[PDB]
Amino acid sequence: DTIFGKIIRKEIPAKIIFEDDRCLAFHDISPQAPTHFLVIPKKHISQISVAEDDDESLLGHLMIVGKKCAADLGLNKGYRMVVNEGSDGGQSVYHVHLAVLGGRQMHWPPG
Amino acid sequence: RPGGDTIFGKIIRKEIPAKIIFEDDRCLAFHDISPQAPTHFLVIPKKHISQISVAEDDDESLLGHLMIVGKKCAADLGLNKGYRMVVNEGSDGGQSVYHVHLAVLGGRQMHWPPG
Ligand SMILES: Nc1ncnc2c1ncn2[C@@H]1O[C@H](COP(=O)(O)OP(=O)(O)OP(=O)(O)OP(=O)(O)OC[C@H]2O[C@@H](n3cnc4c(N)ncnc43)[C@H](O)[C@@H]2O)[C@@H](O)[C@H]1O
Repeated sequence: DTIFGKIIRKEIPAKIIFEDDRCLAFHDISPQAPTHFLVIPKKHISQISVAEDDDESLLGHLMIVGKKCAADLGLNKGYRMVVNEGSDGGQSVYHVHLAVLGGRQMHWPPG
Repeated sequence: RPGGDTIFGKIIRKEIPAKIIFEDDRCLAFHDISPQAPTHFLVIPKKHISQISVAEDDDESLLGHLMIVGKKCAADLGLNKGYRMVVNEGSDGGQSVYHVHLAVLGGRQMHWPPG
C-alpha cells in the first residue's frame, strides 16, 4: 500500500478534481507548475513497467481523464503529461500515476 | 494519406528514414533525432491525431497502447533502472509536430521538475 492508496480510500485528504469507478484525479501536493495534478488508477499497478496487456484501455483512460481535467482547469495553451518509472525516472510513489503540468511554459529537456 | 502529412506521417509511410524499434498496425516506435538522454525514443499512433487535447473517447485503447509499447520497448532496450514517459501538448507543452507522440527517455538520472 502507498499514500495514493490512502487517498483513494479517502483516509487522508487530497484536492480531488475528478473521480469515476476506476481512477482518481487530484492536485499534486508538491506542485511544479501553476496547475499540477495526477491521474491514478484505482487498481494498484505499482509501476508502468509491470502493467499488463489487459490494462491497455485503463492506461488510456488515465490519459483521456487527464485531457478532460486539463481542459476543465483552463489549460488552453498546453501542458505536459508525465509518467515516471523507477529510480532513473524519478518515480516518487510506487502506484502508477500520470502527472499533468501546465499554466507556464514547460522546458526542454523534461528533466 | 495514412498517418497524415507531418514528418511523422512521412516516417510512418517510409518516405523519410527513421531508426525503428517496433512497428504494428496501430503504432510505431523510433529513436529521436535529437536525444535528450542516452536512450530517447518516440511512440506514435499510425492514426493521425494532432494533439492529445483533441483525442476522442474512442482513442482510449490506442493511447494506452502507446504506453504499453513504450514500456515494452524500454524493457527491450535495457532501461531496467527506469525511464520517463512524456506527452507534450501544444505551445506550453513544447509541441511543434502536431501528431501525437509519447517520448521515452532513460539511461541517466532524470530530474524534477520535468521541465
Ligand atoms: N525526422 C525525425 N526523426 C526522429 N525524431 C524526430 C524527427 N523530427 C523531430 N523529431 C523529434 O520529435 C520530437 C517531438 O518533436 P517536437 O518537440 O514537437 O518538434 P521538434 O522537431 O523538436 O521542433 P523544434 O523545436 O526543433 O522546431 P521549432 O518549433 O523551434 O521550429 C521549427 C520551425 O517552425 C518555426 N516556428 C516555430 N515556432 C514558431 C512561431 N511561434 N512562430 C513562427 N514560426 C515558428 C520556426 O522558425 C522553425 O522554422 C522531438 O524530440 C524531435 O527531436
